Amino acid sequence: SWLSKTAKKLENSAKKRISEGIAIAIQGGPR
Repeated sequence: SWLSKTAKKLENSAKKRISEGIAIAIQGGPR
């Protein structure tokens, strides 16, 4: 969707959260 085509770039920023969500976890940075 031309509407989701501009929002896709907004969700594309979440891809960093999924990649980190497993990374950080894999690092056990926190508790």
